[PDB]
Parts: sequence; structure tokens; C-alpha cells
Amino acid sequence: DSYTFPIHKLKRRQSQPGKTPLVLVACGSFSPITFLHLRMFEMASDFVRFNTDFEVCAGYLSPVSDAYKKAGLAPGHHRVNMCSRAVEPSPWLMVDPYETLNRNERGEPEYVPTAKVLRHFDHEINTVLGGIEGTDGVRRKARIALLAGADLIMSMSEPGLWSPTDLDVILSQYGAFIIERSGTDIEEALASLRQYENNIWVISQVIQNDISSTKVRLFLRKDLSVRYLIPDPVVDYIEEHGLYQ
Amino acid sequence: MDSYTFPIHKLKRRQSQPGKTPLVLVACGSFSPITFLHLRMFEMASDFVRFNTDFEVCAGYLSPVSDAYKKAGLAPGHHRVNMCSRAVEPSPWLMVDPYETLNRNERGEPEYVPTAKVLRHFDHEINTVLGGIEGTDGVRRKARIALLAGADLIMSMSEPGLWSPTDLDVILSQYGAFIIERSGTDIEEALASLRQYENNIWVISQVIQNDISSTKVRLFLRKDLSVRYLIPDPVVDYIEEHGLYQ
Ligand SMILES: NC(=O)c1ccc[n+]([C@@H]2O[C@H](COP(=O)(O)O)[C@@H](O)[C@H]2O)c1
Ligand SMILES: NC(=O)c1ccc[n+]([C@@H]2O[C@H](COP(=O)(O)O)[C@@H](O)[C@H]2O)c1
Repeated sequence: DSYTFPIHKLKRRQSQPGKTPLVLVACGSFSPITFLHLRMFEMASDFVRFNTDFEVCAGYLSPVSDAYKKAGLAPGHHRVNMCSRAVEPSPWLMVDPYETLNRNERGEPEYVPTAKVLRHFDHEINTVLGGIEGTDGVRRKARIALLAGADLIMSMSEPGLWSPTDLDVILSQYGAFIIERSGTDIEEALASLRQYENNIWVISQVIQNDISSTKVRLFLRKDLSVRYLIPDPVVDYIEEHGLYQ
Repeated sequence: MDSYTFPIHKLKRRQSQPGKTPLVLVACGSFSPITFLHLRMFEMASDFVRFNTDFEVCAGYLSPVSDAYKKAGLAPGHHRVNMCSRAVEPSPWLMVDPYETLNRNERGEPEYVPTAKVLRHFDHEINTVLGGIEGTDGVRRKARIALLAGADLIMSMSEPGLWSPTDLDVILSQYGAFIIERSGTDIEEALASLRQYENNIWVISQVIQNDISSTKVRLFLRKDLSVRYLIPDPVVDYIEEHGLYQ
């Protein structure tokens, strides 16, 4: 029936003393989800364990609204369904369809800016649910942070797509874990953004792996195999519903 | 039963395409553990064969090497077979052949099978025992058996002592090799000495970058890092269930 914020895999009581509870949010098109998108969560989990004082409590996929001005974007409920099946075996990853459900007065899909997405997660976990219980018994605000590849930081540093007020909210109140791989040179983007350099965590990608959703759609159109680039249940879903022609 | 049975449950013995020579791909490797890259290599070879050759793919076989190969990080053969089998159970065309891991000498010890003898074994089981592959014209033909390999295996063929020159001649004159070339890397010079034993060599360019090697997966496992989404979930579950890779 109606929208319920997913919590079936949210750790609501911490296990590690002295650690700040953390929730990771991946905002993207996910058209379709790939193994790289999923691997980025695991890389972020590993980095947090050994390089921060955070304790990871959940990972959320946030598929973008159908109103987003982008090519190759399948219908929102399909992208949500593909993501959900991809993370069904995961013990800690969930999909939040919130962005795909936003509608304007006339009922058309309405785009949700990333700053408003992060406030939505902040609201559901910390205001509605009461935060995360520590080993000290204190229910705390989970830190909410974005999880994105290097292209997102480069996008944030170029004027035109991000308003200064949103950038300030996103990076000063929440933060971003950024996966950086070989060949990508994000040095200039960090320079233009270094006033927030303390809520920006750059994670080196040790194993090179650059599969994009765009390449996956191309392969689907040319009748090339996408097995082992995206999860099996997503391959089946795409075939069952004839997505991406 | 307890005795060895050649797997054929996904073997296509009837062709669907006219004018095509039937082809069986054999990946000889350690698979300790199998990764998504090993599986992707079969799909890339399938894509290449369909659109760039006059072959028709009839099966893909994983052939985990004998424990007698004695290499660092080589888990027990029955474990590697189980990991490959579970990894490939959802596949429509890939199978695991435990033949190499089941080979034993007189002393009951694992006995190494050189790759040339592995290909002869596939030739024997598919073409001699089973009688080959029927074409769309109703004519029964021998399937071409060919190796599917990455660049490290091809480069090893140039390591003196490792592969007999006579085995290389059999492998490359009678069977062949589909070779995955990583993006940015140029393996042509390593190939140069090998195109001298007939040109039954097909190079498949890998456009999508992917370096998930078994060596890196073992390192991550030793350092207590996650390998989920680098290797199949059933392999992750098997490794945790049996405590493999320290
Ligand atoms: N001003 C903004 O909030 C803004 C601008 C550009 C992109 N984005 C977000 O970044 C994500 C882009 O995802 P993709 O990399 O899959 O295209 C989307 O969630 C998009 O909404 C937000
Ligand atoms: N003389 C030979 O037949 C010979 C020599 C070295 C390696 N090999 C084969 O090459 C494969 C190497 O596999 P990996 O790259 O996964 O370690 C194995 O199947 C191994 O048996 C064969």
C-alpha cells in the first residue's frame, strides 16, 4: 500500500563503543544497477572500519526521480524493483523509493534535489525513528553521508548544477564518501571544494573496475551479454519486462 | 556415481546456426577462488564468437587444475570444484569438469594433468565418446575445442620450461586459444612467438576495465576485507562456511 521508510536491515543498536553511527546514501539513476554500484558500498564499509570513527548502520540506494533530465532512464518503479532484487541477498543494503514517489501539485513526477534527499533520510532515521542507540544507551543522530563515485565530486565543483546553499548543506551537514579509481583526476575538484574538505572522504579503489550503466544499456541493445556485470535477478527482470529494448 | 562422469547437462549437441563450425570453450585455470572476471571471460568469448567468427559455441567448461600444480593460495580441489559449481549453477551454458582435480597416481596422490592432455580429454569425451555435434544440415561434425585464457596464462607459455614446445604445438595447431587482452595492455609481443605454431589464436579486446584477480581476492580475505560483489555470493558463502583462505 503506502510509503514506508525501509528499516528491515537498519542496525538500530550499535556494537562498537566510541563510534559515531553512520548511514550511507547512494543517490543515482540506477538504470540499471550494476555490480560496481553495489561494490562501492562494500568499499565504503571497509574504509570506514579501518580509517574512521564511524560505525556503519545501513546502506540505502536512492533512485532518482523520473523527472531528472537524463537519457536512458527506465521508469522509476522498474529501477526501484531492479535495485530491491539486487540487494535482497545483502544483509545491510536497502532501497528507498522516496525520490521516485515525489509528485507536484498536478501529480507529475517532481525532481528531488540531493540536499532535500539527505534531509529526508535525516528526518526518517533521526526524527521519526529516534536515531541509533549507542552502547552507552544514548539514542543518537546517525550521521548521514553521501556515497558516490568521483564523477559526482567533479559535478559538484563545476558551477551550474549545484546551488551554493545546497552544496553548503550537503557537505557541511552531511558529507560525501567518494570512490576514486585510476585515471580519474579529481584534484582540481577537491581544490575548488576544500572549504568542505573535512566532510569529504576519498576512498581509493584498489581493483580497477569501470562498468557503467550506459555500457550495460548499450550491450542490451546490441544483444551482447551483460551476465556478471549486473546481478542475475536484474538480468532476469530486464528480460521479463523487455527493458532497454 | 562415485566414479567420474563427464558433465554434459548444458552441452549443446545440436547446432542452431547454419554455416557455423561447432566450438567448445575450455578454461584451464586455478580458480582459487573463482571470480566475476573468470565468468565474464566466458561471456566476452561468447560475444566475440557470435559476431566475429564462423564458430558456434556449444558449451563452456571450467577445468580447475590438479592440487599437484602446487601453487601458493591453491585451495583443495574438491573445494574449488564446489565453488565453481555453485558459481555456475545459474548459468545456461557453463559447466565445471572435475576431471583434473580427480586425477590420481598409483599412490592415490593428486597427479598433474598438462593442459594439452586436458584438451585431448575434452576432444575424446565430446567427439569420440558422444559422437560430436550435429549441424543444421544433419551432418555430424567434430567440435573444435579451444582454450579460453587471460594474458597471464598466455605469457606463461613463453616461460622456458613451463610448457613443452610439443604441447604448445598440439594446443595451438589442433585446438586453439581465445585470449582476453586487458584494456591498455598490449600482449602482441608475447603472442609473437606463439603465432609461429599456427594462427588458431583469437585476441578479444576487453573494453570494460576489470582486474578482479584471485590473488587480490585472497589478499582481501586475509586482511578481513569484504569481497562481496567481486565473486559470486554462493562462493562468498562457501568460503565463510568452510573458513577458506585464512
Ligand atoms: N543540485 C543537485 O541536487 C544535483 C545536481 C546534479 C546531480 N544530482 C544528483 O546526483 C545523482 C546523479 O546520478 P548518476 O551518476 O547516476 O547520473 C542523482 O541522484 C542526481 O539527482 C543532484
Ligand atoms: N605444461 C602445461 O601444460 C602447463 C604449464 C603451466 C600452466 N598450465 C596451465 O595453465 C593454467 C593456469 O591457471 P591460472 O592462471 O588460474 O593460475 C592452469 O590450468 C595450468 O595447469 C599448463
